[PDB]
Amino acid sequence: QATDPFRAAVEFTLMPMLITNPHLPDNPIVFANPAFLKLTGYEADEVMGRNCRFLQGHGTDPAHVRAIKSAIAAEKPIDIDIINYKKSGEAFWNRLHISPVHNANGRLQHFVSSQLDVTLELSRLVELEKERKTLSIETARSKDQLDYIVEVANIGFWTREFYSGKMTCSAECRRIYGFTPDEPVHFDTILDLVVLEDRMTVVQKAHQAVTGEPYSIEYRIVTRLGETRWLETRAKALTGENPLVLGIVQDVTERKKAEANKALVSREIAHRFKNSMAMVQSIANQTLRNTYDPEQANRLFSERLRALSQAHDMLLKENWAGATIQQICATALAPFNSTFANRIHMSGPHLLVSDRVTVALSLAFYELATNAVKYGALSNEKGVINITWAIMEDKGEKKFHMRWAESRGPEVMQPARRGFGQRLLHSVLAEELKAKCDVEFAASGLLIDVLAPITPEVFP
Amino acid sequence: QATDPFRAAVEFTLMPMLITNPHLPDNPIVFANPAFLKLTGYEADEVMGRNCRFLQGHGTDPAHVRAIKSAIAAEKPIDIDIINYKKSGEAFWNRLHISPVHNANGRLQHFVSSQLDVTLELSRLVELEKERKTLSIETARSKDQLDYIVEVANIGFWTREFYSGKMTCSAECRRIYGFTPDEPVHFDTILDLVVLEDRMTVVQKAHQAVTGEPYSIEYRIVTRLGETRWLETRAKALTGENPLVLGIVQDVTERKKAEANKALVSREIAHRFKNSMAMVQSIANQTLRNTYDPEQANRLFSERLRALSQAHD
Ligand SMILES: Cc1cc2nc3c(=O)[nH]c(=O)nc-3n(C[C@H](O)[C@H](O)[C@H](O)COP(=O)(O)O)c2cc1C
Ligand SMILES: Cc1cc2nc3c(=O)[nH]c(=O)nc-3n(C[C@H](O)[C@H](O)[C@H](O)COP(=O)(O)O)c2cc1C
Ligand SMILES: Nc1ncnc2c1ncn2[C@@H]1O[C@H](COP(=O)(O)OP(=O)(O)CP(=O)(O)O)[C@@H](O)[C@H]1O
Ligand SMILES: [Cl-]
Ligand SMILES: [Cl-]
Ligand SMILES: [Cl-]
Ligand SMILES: [Mg+2]
Repeated sequence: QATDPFRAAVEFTLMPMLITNPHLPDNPIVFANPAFLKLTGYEADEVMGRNCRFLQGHGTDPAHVRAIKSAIAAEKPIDIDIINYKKSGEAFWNRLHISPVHNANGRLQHFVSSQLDVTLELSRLVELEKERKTLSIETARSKDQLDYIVEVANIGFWTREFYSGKMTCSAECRRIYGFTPDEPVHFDTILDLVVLEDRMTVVQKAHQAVTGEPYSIEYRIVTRLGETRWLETRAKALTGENPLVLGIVQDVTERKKAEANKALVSREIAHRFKNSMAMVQSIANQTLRNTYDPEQANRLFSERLRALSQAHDMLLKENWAGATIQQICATALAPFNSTFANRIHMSGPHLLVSDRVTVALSLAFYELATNAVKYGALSNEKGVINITWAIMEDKGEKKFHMRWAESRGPEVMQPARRGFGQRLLHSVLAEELKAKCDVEFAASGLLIDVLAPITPEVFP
Repeated sequence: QATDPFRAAVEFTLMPMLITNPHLPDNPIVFANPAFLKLTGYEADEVMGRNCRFLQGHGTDPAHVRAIKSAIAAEKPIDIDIINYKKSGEAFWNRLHISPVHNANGRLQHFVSSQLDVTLELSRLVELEKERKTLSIETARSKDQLDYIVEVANIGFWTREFYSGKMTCSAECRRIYGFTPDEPVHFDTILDLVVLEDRMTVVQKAHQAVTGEPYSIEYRIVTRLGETRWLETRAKALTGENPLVLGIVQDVTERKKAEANKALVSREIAHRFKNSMAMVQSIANQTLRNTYDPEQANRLFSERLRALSQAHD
């Protein structure tokens, strides 16, 4: 009585469909629903008895055609897109969902398909690919930029799998350590380079990095070639699936090497000043004290400081490179040689002495000569002062020797005191040379002997 | 052995399809292609012998259900959209394409429908509109990771667009020069700090940067505040579409003038401390004329020697 409803499905549905017969020769379209003929534009008889192949053309990819024909003989289904041309020739994209109808025996008997004009994704490919290409070329620009800032500037780059301990070391990182460009790295291999003082800090931090919290370490290493390097390292664990700790490691040696030296400059200055400020600790200790002549004790102070400030300018012909005894023996004893012209004699080699001794020199020179004018040989008319110094030896060393000899003076009696010089000599002149100092009050003249081992804080 | 190619053509198509049986109570469903059990996620035994009504729900415009019930009654086709609900509960538009099946006399025997989801269709225009921006975010992610490394490693970085002359200056680069955190830098702002005796060298190899030939240069700048600084600039040229000149700069005013630093400091830490302590002790020159000044003229001097030893502690 009544028809088959499944034909009314394929007949009325707006989905273009097709049936073909692979027992008829060359698999011809036996059925074409009206939608397939609204899609293609051809007429009912024009698409019957022919093979679908007729929709292809010059732009139709002859590679897709192989893929379909392959599966048809395989008797397996196939989904694929291909170019087709409307009856008016207007090409479109045709998506084919092609399936093989088997019967009860298991032998093929029909092919069925569903066709769709998926020429909307054509503009979707042109949009998506044109953009996501120029955007992955935008990235390729900011790759080479980052890559270059790491060639230069030497930026190390390491990772540690927080769960397993797997490590990755970038080339600059391997360059910063003493590492072969391709040997395996673990926490192991790095810590074996950290100086023993700084190990427990590294361990405590590498076992701390569960917090996902950016830490920052400084630690020194000793490369496999004996070189020593300071390192800053900033890390920050990225929690997630495989928790990686990501770290930056850069070499900060030239900064550290130059920091801990620029402080050494102002370190000695803070030592050459609690010695020079406390140098006048003695110059004012004795001079303007409880004297019978506070008016003349500043006639003397301004004369013993006019000589200490002479012990500062000798270090200007040479950049504090000490001075020569040949120049200092002229520095402090040229004012005397005005009145006592050619009555003080200097004998010795052209030598060299550290600048923290050239100060205690031009004072002991100026002080002892002042003693010669008061009590000693530079007081009378025909007194003379003999200064001899020469490098010689006794107990195997190459030690230093000098003599203050006062000849043709007045007979030297004995001192009833032991004033400022007699300890300016034993205490801040012997402790300026590692010296063994001596004084004899011979009746003939003042005999002063000095003996100093060579330790280039005294003899450069 | 004689299977139907039509019974198999709907069997396999991806268009949801229904065939109902009006000559039965309630006009129930007696066929649903698997393309229907996907669209509604229901099992097989869950849509057979039950009216297509059961897909409707609480948000279904009833004036729609009226014209559908009306066309069914009058044996007409209908092409309408209606809000239906999946087995999950998803609120999705449903495009009903319904047709009558009139037998060989003109007598309503069957009803057929091809269902079309206009929620999976009308969303793919915004399912990859959210993909065009995932790939616009990976791009901005990589220009960021650059910016991120330049910060954490505190690196003085600069980029001169070779054609245009536009420049970008990293933070540390702007701190090395005497530069505002965000002032517009070009080549002038960097040259106006160069000392006269080094401008030619800066210029000579700033035009010699065209040929992708990496170059290093040292030169002095007098900062805006008066500080003099030595800088080593290592630069290059990436030749892509528009060539970017890549360059790094670091303050070396130390590895340079440290011979003079250590020297010309003692040349003034004694130049003005011999000069500076040779007169503060001329104050003991202005306290001595009476007696017992080693009792008060030292209470008027020892308060100046740790007034300078504490001015540096
Ligand atoms: C049911 C069915 C429908 C097909 N529909 C089309 C079609 O619409 N457009 C098309 O180019 N090819 C279609 N084909 C593929 C062609 O029929 C043919 O197989 C293709 O051109 C490759 O095979 P051939 O090299 O022997 O021609 C269809 C195939 C089958 C089995
Ligand atoms: C072939 C066919 C398919 C139908 N498919 C749906 C459907 O998918 N969703 C829906 O809400 N209604 C569908 N209907 C409509 C409902 O079954 C029915 O018309 C609705 O309940 C309104 O009639 P009523 O007031 O008697 O319930 C379909 C009707 C037919 C004849
Ligand atoms: N060149 C010399 N020749 C002989 N005797 C000397 C001498 N220099 C010092 N004396 C003797 O040693 C004593 C103390 O020597 P010293 O020079 O250290 O103190 P002083 O009396 O000169 C006070 P001040 O040293 O502060 O000027 C003198 O009084 C003197 O007897
Ligand atoms: Cl670490
Ligand atoms: Cl049936
Ligand atoms: Cl430049
Ligand atoms: Mg004396």
